[PDB]
This record gives sequence, structure tokens and C-alpha cells, in this order.
Amino acid sequence: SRYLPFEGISVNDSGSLTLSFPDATDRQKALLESLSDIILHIRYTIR
Amino acid sequence: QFFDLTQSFCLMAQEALRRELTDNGVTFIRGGAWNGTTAGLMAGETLLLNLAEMEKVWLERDERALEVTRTVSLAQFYQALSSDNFNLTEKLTQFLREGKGNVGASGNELKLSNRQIEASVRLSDLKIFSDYPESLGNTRQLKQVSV
Amino acid sequence: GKGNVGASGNELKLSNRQIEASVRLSDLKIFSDYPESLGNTRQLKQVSVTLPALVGPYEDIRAVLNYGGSIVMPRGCSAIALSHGVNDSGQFMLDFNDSRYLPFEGISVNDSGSLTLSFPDATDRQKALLESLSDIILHIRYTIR
Amino acid sequence: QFFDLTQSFCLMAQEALRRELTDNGVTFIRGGAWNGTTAGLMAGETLLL
Repeated sequence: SRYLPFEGISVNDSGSLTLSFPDATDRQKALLESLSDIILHIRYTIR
Repeated sequence: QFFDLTQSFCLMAQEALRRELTDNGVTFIRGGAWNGTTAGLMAGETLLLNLAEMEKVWLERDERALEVTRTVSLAQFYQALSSDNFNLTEKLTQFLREGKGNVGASGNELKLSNRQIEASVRLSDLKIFSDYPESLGNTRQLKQVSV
Repeated sequence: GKGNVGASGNELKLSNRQIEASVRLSDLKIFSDYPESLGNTRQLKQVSVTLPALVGPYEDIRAVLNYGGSIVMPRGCSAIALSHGVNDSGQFMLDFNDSRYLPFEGISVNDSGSLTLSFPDATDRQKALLESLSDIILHIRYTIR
Repeated sequence: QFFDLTQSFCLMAQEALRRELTDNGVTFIRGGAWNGTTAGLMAGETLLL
């Protein structure tokens, strides 16, 4: 019934999607070293 | 008091309709519902007519949109950048082994600000418009994002 | 990078940089699958596409299935976009009890129009995927009344 | 204004029914709901019928 996050953003927007990992020095250091890459599954609609 | 609340609801519903149709120019709550000639009466009937007009335009311009999925791998996207590119995994390992780092252009960037790592991807640099022909629709908007 | 084979309606062509495979709906002879009794009104309900290709991970098939007939159809219900090709229904979540019409619903199963599957940028970005493609499968769910 | 909107809704519902039954010949909104003899009244009752 309510909007999903990021819904309605034009796919041609000049804005940026930012992925932030806090405590990346620090508590998430091992996880980020073990990280391979980042994948975004973006579902959008055409009208 | 109730007319004020009701007109607030009508205006926010009109904003919802504008967002749904992606057409900010449509106006249905045209004001003057509370008129001095009738001591405030018929505001309800005026607002009912406006809501009916909104529903009619919504039903007449409703469309079933094409639902597309795009998978964007950040490492490939950063490597394929034309001007300012870098390698995601090696830059991440370097920025972790030494607690500083900043690479890329404004919008397409990998940085280590404070103790928090930030990877920014510009939405237009994904060229999601070119994935499908210029026909089939001009309004292409996100619906959901997963990581 | 040129090609045109088959008859108008039952065709495989490479127009511009986009491949198109058109199949006439009446040439499937779906009316003969069941006896002339059991109902005279046999209409489509839902069309899905399976593309058994060897697509790499993080790569999406980009196909468009369109209907080219003269039947009046609701807005946005004559075309679907295919992005994974494994029983792809073109919708985020398929619901046969939906309040709105599904794409290709209500088209007479003996229509003279054609379903066209178009692969854009097949010269181009989808070349390897289309060579790795084996064939194309249509799952046509229809109703008899 | 409301009678115009309501009759438009009635016509599109009738088109939905025609699509559902695959019978374009059925007609239910036959016109004359807004009659001059009654100054537009009873139009709602006609449309309800």
C-alpha cells in the first residue's frame, strides 16, 4: 500500500546511489577484505 | 476545522496522483471550495467533484508498465568507466591496508571518509535508457533496489 | 549482419541492429488441440517465454514480446519485457487473480496477428547470448468457454 | 459535472462487461438518463438500474 524505497526515481537521474560500510577499519575490516564485489539488482518500470 | 483537515487530505491525495502520473501540471483542488456566498456550505460537494475528477483521470491514464530487471556489478562498472576508472577489489584492499583512500570522479567514486567506506555510483552513468529502444515508453523509473 | 527468412507473419529477420522472430498466432492451430465441442470461445490468458541459453552471471537477457494484431487491447497489455528467460512472465510477481488484465489476455487464439520476439542490440551487446541461445519456448495459457 | 463523470464510468464498466462476455452487442446504458422533463433528477436511479 505504501511506496517502496527508491521507487519513483527517474532512471536518468543525475543523483548517486551510495553504499556505505561503517566501521570499515575496524569491526568490518575482515568482511570487507573478504568482499569480492557489489551487485545491484535494480528493478524498474517503463511507461 | 474539519474543512481544513479535509482540504489537507485532498491536497496530499492530489500530490499522490501527480506522482503516479509523473505529470506535475494537473490541478484538481482549484480552491474556492469554502465560498463566502454560502457560509462555507457545499465545500464537501465541491471536494467530492474534485476527487471524482482525479479518479477519472487516474483510470483513463492508467497503464500497465513494462517491468525490467537490471543487474549492475560495481567492479565491472568501475572498470568500464571511460575517463576515471579503477579496480574495485584492489582499491578496497589498499584502502583497508592503509586507512586513507579517495579514487574516482564526483558521482562515480570510492572513498574512505572517517572510518566509513563509501562507494558512490551515478545513476545516469549506468545508461539504463539505452538498454531498450527509445520506443516502448519515455518514463523509465526505479521500482525496487536490492544489493 | 543482414538477414530475412520466412513469410510475412512467420519470419526471422535482422532489422537495424535488433533481431526479430515473428510467429502468426493462427498458424499454431490451437483450436485443433481439443474437439470442436467444449467451447467456441478460446482466448489467451497469459503468455510466458523460456529462453534456454547459456547466459553468464550478472548478465540479463533483454527481450521484448509484442502482439501486432488489430484487436483493441487495454493500455500496456500488448507487450512484455523479458529479463531472465527462465519461465519469464514479464511481471515482478504474477497473480492470476489480479484486479487488472494480464498482458495478452483476451486475444482470440485464432487471431491473424503475430507475436514478435525482439532482441535489441543483437549485433552488438547480445551477440554472444544469442549464439549461445538454443531455441525459444512459448508457454501459452489460454481458456476455453 | 458529476453526471458526466458518472456516465463515463458507467460506459467504461459496460465496456469491461462486453470484454468479459465477448459479446459486443449487449447495451445497458441506452441514453436519456439526463432527461429534460425532470431537470436532470432521477439520473442516478436510471444509472443504478
